[PDB]
Amino acid sequence: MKITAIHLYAIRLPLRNPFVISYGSYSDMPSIIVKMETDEGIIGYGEGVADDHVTGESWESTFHTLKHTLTPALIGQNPMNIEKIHDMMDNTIYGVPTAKAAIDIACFDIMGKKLNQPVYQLIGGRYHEEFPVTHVLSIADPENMAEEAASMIQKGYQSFKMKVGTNVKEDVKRIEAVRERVGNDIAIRVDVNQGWKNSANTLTALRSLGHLNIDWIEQPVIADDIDAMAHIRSKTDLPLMIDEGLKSSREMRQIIKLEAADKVNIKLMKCGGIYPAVKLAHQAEMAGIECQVGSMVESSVASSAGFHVAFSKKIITSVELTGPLKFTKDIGNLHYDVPFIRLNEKPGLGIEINEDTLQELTVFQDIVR
Amino acid sequence: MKITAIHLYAIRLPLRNPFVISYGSYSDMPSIIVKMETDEGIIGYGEGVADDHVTGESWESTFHTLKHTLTPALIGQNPMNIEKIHDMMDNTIYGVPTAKAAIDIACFDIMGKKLNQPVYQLIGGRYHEEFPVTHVLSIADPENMAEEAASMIQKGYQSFKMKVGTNVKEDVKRIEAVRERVGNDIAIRVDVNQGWKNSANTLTALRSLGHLNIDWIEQPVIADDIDAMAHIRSKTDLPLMIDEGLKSSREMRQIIKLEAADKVNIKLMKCGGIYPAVKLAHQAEMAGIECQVGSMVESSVASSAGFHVAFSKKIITSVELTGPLKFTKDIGNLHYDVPFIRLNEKPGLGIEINEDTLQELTVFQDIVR
Amino acid sequence: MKITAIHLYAIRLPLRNPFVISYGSYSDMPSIIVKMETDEGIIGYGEGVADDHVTGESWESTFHTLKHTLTPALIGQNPMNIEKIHDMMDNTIYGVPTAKAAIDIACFDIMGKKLNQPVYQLIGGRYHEEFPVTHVLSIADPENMAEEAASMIQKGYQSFKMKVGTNVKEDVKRIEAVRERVGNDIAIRVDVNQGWKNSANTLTALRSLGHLNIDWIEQPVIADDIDAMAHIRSKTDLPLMIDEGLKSSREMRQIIKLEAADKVNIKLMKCGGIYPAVKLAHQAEMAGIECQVGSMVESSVASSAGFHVAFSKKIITSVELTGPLKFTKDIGNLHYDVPFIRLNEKPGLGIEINEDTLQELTVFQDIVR
Amino acid sequence: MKITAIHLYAIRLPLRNPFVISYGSYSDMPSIIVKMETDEGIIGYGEGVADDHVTGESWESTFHTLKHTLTPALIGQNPMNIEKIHDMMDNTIYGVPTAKAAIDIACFDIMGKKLNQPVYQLIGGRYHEEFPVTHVLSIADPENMAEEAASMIQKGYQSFKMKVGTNVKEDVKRIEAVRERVGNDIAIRVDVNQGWKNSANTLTALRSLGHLNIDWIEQPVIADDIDAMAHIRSKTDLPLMIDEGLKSSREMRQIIKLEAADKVNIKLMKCGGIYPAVKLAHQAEMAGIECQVGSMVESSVASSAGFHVAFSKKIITSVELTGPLKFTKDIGNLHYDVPFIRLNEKPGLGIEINEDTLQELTVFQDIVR
Ligand SMILES: [Mg+2]
Ligand SMILES: [Mg+2]
Ligand SMILES: [Mg+2]
Ligand SMILES: [Mg+2]
Repeated sequence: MKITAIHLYAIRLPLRNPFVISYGSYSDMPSIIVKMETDEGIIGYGEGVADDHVTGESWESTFHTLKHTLTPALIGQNPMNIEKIHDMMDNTIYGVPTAKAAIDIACFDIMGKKLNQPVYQLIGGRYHEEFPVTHVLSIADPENMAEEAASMIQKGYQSFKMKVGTNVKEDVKRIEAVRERVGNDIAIRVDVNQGWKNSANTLTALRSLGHLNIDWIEQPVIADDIDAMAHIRSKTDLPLMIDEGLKSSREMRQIIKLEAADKVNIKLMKCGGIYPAVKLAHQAEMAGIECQVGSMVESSVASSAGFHVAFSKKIITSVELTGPLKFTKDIGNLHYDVPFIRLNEKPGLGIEINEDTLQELTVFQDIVR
Repeated sequence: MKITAIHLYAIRLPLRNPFVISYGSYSDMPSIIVKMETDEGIIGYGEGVADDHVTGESWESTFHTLKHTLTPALIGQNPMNIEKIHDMMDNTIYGVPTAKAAIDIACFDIMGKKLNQPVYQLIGGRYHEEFPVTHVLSIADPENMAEEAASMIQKGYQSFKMKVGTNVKEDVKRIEAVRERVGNDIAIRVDVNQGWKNSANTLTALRSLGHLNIDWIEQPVIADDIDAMAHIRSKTDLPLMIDEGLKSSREMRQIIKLEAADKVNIKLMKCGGIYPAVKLAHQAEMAGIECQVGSMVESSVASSAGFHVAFSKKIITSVELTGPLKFTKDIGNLHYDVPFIRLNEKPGLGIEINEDTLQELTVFQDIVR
Repeated sequence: MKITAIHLYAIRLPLRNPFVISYGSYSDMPSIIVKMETDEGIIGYGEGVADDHVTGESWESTFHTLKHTLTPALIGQNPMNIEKIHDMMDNTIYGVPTAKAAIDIACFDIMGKKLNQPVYQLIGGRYHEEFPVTHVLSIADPENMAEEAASMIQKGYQSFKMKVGTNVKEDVKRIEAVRERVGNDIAIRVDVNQGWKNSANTLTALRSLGHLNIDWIEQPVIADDIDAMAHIRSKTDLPLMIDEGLKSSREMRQIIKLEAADKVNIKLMKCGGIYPAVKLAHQAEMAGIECQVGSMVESSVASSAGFHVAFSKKIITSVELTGPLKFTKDIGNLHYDVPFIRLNEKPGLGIEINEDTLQELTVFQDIVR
Repeated sequence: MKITAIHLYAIRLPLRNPFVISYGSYSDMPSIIVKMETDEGIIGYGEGVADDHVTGESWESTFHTLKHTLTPALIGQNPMNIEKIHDMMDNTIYGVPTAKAAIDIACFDIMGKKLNQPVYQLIGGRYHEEFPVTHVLSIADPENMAEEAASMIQKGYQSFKMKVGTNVKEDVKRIEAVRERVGNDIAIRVDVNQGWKNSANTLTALRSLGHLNIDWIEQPVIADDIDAMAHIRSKTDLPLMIDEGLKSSREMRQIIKLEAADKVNIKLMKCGGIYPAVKLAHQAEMAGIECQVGSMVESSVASSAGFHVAFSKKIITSVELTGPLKFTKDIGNLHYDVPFIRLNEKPGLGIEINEDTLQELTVFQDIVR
């Protein structure tokens, strides 16, 4: 098989409400979509949604490194040889995981369609039947968050994720707020997106959260400080999860060596797609580190890609890909049986792309052959 | 898909000459072959060749743990879900990698045949085109080994592996013997199969081998002593490879933590097959540890299984599966283009089993449904 | 002071001869030039030359992250507050050191012009009077390199840098070749640009280079493996320098902690400019790690920026910015008194930009206000 | 530019009230002032206030090492080359940070005046707009301290620093005293100036201070024991700050290596001035250690010098230079907008020296040319 052409679509996925986190507010979500054509007529879709604050890739920058750097080197290349495809990309350019993920995903889509089989079947088979979905509450006021949780509660939701990290004294204020508001049977996990910066602030915050029964604290310090994470872990009994601090096997190695975390948040956009994500899961498994497959706010394309990885691995015990249900328009149709996700048995990503929706969301595009 | 029956064949592969190593001599090679039947009529072949001295599994013991423990729990199970298949096996019994490998291989064979694709395509695609084959010289006298190398030299062979480990003063005697005999362009690697026992003996031996230009020393100390391996590595500039010291991710973790080796020898029979072997490769990759896929003396069935793993991974840079060309009868037809191995494009293991040869080599058998 | 506009020029600097290294060959050098305008009429020039293989930034990608991400956030911002400028950039996007360097340099140019003083005066004053220039010999055949050195020898050159890393047995072949060719008074340093990959290969190579009197070995293993670097350093007496393995303070911290190197190669394009480079020098100083300011093949703009950092710091003992003398056309006029570099006393970068040359080299451009 | 002469003034700054700490009581504050003259008519002021108990420098000793050792070697030297100036001083004499600070400050004053720009503009630009000022309560009785805080409370003050360290059982007595007295919104930090000596006493004291909500504990053990500091940090969740334990990069390196502190108190008098202080800030930044610029009780001269460093660095988050507002007479006019400090835009230290006040406070003097 040979790649004959690659279409690049710089689109914008509309959000029902502004997504608010520690380092920024989002009114919508820019994304790069790729359509990969092969000499065998089989086509695959991939997606790259860049987060400037995490991987240093932007919407426009990703579009262009795909256009001028990665795609030209991929024409004529075989999408069935995933290891080879990644070797070529890594050799032509270092890093740029989001751009590489977009290509990786399309290759697996093509692979699955070609073998008339869902992606998870190409990376280990199906292991999970379903995963519960947890509702992420954007940074809001103590009662505005306690309330948004009250609503989702009466819709089946069993667990929530509170985004905090503006001010320790305030973030705490919001926690017991929703904890009290939802009883003591609703699971609660908190993500501070580096908001507490260092171990001193973090440890101070944690002493005020021991009675609230939090499942785990996610990335409390700045991404680059894995050392701080290990120091925190040495003085607290609250499970710790690393997110921005983990991108590729490079930091995975450090996390294992320093025993910096109880769990890691793997995101296709941080490591370069399905294949690299599988490698991370295998690495985390060796050290008994539990994994989660999270994501940037992504369309059905990347989201399903993430679920396929999740559904195929026993070490992946939680999932956080809810972009498709935050947008008012999606170019794909990944179906959620809220409060659960179950994958169908369809080939490739098991998704259908609405050409009309894609085209109306496209701000600019190009084709490379 | 569902497993409907599993046939177990306890066979014996005849050897052209006695295979001699540090802890034993072999006149032939006992092996367990498995034929897996599915409700879809698709059949797969797997193989388990036990080495009592390495994994504590024997020919008969493997046959029986397969018959009474593993196979009954696998009937009705789906061979397409490799992760699930291994989860079931691990849950019913700990360890027993050789027995599990036999089942793992048959599942991949079925998977490949089902998707009309070679195994390597299911675990990363094709990465390598070919690998050079190195000739293993069994433990013999200084001139008997120097000679056997002289022969293979004039047949294309570019690299050899000397099996040593009876007596340091003697093993050394054999090395310069063949080194001198073959010039200084022929690659030479030495495997002592734990023969030197500890770091003191090993370090003494190594000082007498610095001028001979050896590619690497393989497993010089007793398997369980990873610490000794790291100590040796701290005081020598000769690359070190761990073989018997590595079986599953359990020791891989220790090897990475202690920086005990430059390279590892992965064998499907030590870790439980293709899937576990792929996980080891990914783990070794995180630490920059080069991998080799070696083997016990195996028929075409396990041997091809090993090659499929090797051919799909950039981190695997050398290969050592030469059983098919040491036997006078093989139940399979894996083709070697000595001094190279190249895999064909056929589905599954890309091999054909000669029922007649299988049956004449079978000493006893059973079927489980 | 306020930034009123920023012009972006995607140019291409023509090379007299192809620049060859371990991971690629260059016929010319793509670069992004920035012209920063202020409400006070003072203008500054900056430059960003991306190396896809090191920081994962490309020519086009850098142009765009500058255009759509960094520059819009900088309009109205004060270029005199360098710490503030960097805070703004880091807050809007993570990494992207080459793009940030382009802006950093223009700000210092403006700062120097504004205070009618050379850049080095704004970062510690002048410390060095001059630095010797060493000639870099691109990867060639053993005698083609021995020869190119013979030539430069009779032009004043006192030290050379051999680019190697294709094959250990070959790279070595080239070393004694030029060493023998130039006597034993000519300094020789070797850069393998990750070519030997790991410590095993590296240590093997090093034993064959002990008699050649090499000043230091530069980045012998893959960038991400700082651990391998420390392991190598524990078993060799040859000074080691880290290049690609060092980008920002993030790896500097690791290098210090693990004692992975004797010296580091700081490049404005890897850390984000003059200010971050000064911080690295201060950090390296705390651990007694000697520094060198090297570079990507850059025009007079970034090259002088690098020299200003070098000339102001006692801890920086060698310099490697020779792009201006490899090009057949330069947009600036940095003057080299081969075999030495001395900086003038002119304000800012102390350079003059030839508008005509800039414009003829520009492939595409834009302006942001 | 060239230094033509250096005037040394041994003065005494009168204190409104006796300053009491763990290891001594002060009725006034001896200080050494330097006036540096250049061939360009530009003059700069510097200051050195020695603390015998911290750096082993005394009022008279500093005056003389300046007179007979440092100044003679500086005549004819260029004050614009700060890196060079420090190299010369370090080469002529080791340590003596207070004496060197006095010279360092005058050089920056001259530099700023020469470039008609404030000092902070020469070391990174302006980053901060203002810093809150915290009121330091000298060692007194439990109610005498609770009271002094009650007063300052009704003057805008938002945070206080309690000097303790005479007796654990007593020091604690004073803490809840003022904590109770000022409510739970007033920030409180405690400095024991080595008073608890070791980790045993310290850890015992800390268990009795967990409920009082202290921002951080400063230097609880003897200066030289960085190990004790790390041990304490391993068993407490209270942020720890090192003061006397930190002087130059020498101990900064140790603090980073052993993870001995959450924050450090940088003082120009302990490291040799503005330039060395900036280097410490950059070093602390690499490890994510927060910095504070504190001081000995200093006049407007050194105090402004300290603020210029503070205002230019994001890593410096708190400030403690309140000498100008403890004296009844100051030779300078640094203006405080209690409870805040904001620096003006004037060149150099942005201060004016009252010759008459200087002269009446001078006990003895000399001039060196
Ligand atoms: Mg997160
Ligand atoms: Mg072996
Ligand atoms: Mg280099
Ligand atoms: Mg203090």
